[PDB]
Amino acid sequence: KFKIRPATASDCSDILRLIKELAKYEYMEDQVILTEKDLQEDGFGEHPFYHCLVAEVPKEHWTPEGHSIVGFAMYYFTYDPWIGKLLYLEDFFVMSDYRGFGIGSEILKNLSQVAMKCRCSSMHFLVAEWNEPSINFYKRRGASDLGWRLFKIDKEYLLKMA
Amino acid sequence: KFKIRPATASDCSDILRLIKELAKYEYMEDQVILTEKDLQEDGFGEHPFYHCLVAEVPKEHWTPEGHSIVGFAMYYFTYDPWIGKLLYLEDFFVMSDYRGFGIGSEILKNLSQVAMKCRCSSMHFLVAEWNEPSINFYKRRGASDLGWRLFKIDKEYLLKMAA
Ligand SMILES: CC(C)(COP(=O)(O)OP(=O)(O)OC[C@H]1O[C@@H](n2cnc3c(N)ncnc32)[C@H](O)[C@@H]1OP(=O)(O)O)[C@@H](O)C(=O)NCCC(=O)NCCS
Ligand SMILES: CC(C)(COP(=O)(O)OP(=O)(O)OC[C@H]1O[C@@H](n2cnc3c(N)ncnc32)[C@H](O)[C@@H]1OP(=O)(O)O)[C@@H](O)C(=O)NCCC(=O)NCCS
Repeated sequence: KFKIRPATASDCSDILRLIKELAKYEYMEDQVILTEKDLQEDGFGEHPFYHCLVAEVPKEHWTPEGHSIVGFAMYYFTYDPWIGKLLYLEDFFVMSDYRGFGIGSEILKNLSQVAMKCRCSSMHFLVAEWNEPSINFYKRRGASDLGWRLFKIDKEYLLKMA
Repeated sequence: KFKIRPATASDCSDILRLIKELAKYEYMEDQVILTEKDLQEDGFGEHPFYHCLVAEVPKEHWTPEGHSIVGFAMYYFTYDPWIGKLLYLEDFFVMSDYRGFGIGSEILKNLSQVAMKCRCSSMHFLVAEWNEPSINFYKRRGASDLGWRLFKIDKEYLLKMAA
């Protein structure tokens, strides 16, 4: 019905499409500046900066536009000074017409295996307070709630400090 | 006076000490379940899960207990699906007796050099919202302030799903 597997270079175009689809639930699609080239260069070179799992369905189940990828998860490893290695889930999305069949659960299942393989102590991720569905989805699977502010110094200034 | 250089498996004992001295300010130096072994394996094994810059002072300026490492920065690369790779500064600390001389600024110049090398579009990090001097310390360096809820799925549960 569907296969959850590691992403490949040729999946990048599908990954970009879903990232954007995910940005429509935030009403900021125009905010995505990454291209298929950036994704290939950043995820499939010598040193990947991210890792991806995708959901591929059979031909008689592709989208009308002809896409074979209907879901994905983007993640990377982070480190915590107190407990160590963590698996950080950055994005997680399943297209509308492909929800309810267990794709999301299968993806989380593969993410858990990647985590145990990493010897990671936990998997962390963000969830919008207003997206109850995703909340109840994660809660039923062991997730639990976990005063600082995120600052940013752009290249502009970084280059100056250098 | 001082020198900032990348860490080595040898400095892990000192990195741990600084991690704990920082946690002390919150009386939570017992929350640190990490040991020198972990930092060495996680940091200098086949795959580095973090990177550290240490501040080293000459024997003339060692500490009462005789340590040459008076500060560090722990970082790793992250990714944002909208803009790309970022350099994420996880921890940044300098022993109290040693701040004010320019060690932190030196560490930031190096992190900046790493960010330019990675060709990272930005460096993210957490700042205590209530901390005014800190905020401005960063705002003076080009820093600018940026309803989500942080969740975690611990090991027990990950093991359930993975089997
Ligand atoms: C949360 C999300 C990422 C998980 O992906 P998914 O592929 O659908 O995942 P799964 O197929 O394994 O099932 C997830 C859930 O949908 C719920 N579900 C399945 N069929 C459903 C239906 N017909 N009506 C309402 N909920 C339903 C399930 O109860 C299940 O959560 P639970 O096992 O913790 O009770 C995705 O469902 C989503 O973006 N949801 C937003 C809200 C929405 O589309 N509603 C869910 C209807 S299926
Ligand atoms: C934040 C921190 C890392 C900065 O490092 P540091 O060693 O103090 O770094 P610096 O000495 O370069 O601090 C810069 C300041 O010291 C003084 N300073 C630095 N070099 C100087 C020089 N050559 N001449 C005169 N003053 C100087 C200045 O007032 C200067 O502030 P400015 O650069 O905005 O004008 C350090 O204060 C610390 O570890 N924080 C406190 C511990 C804590 O609770 N925080 C950790 C959470 S991140």
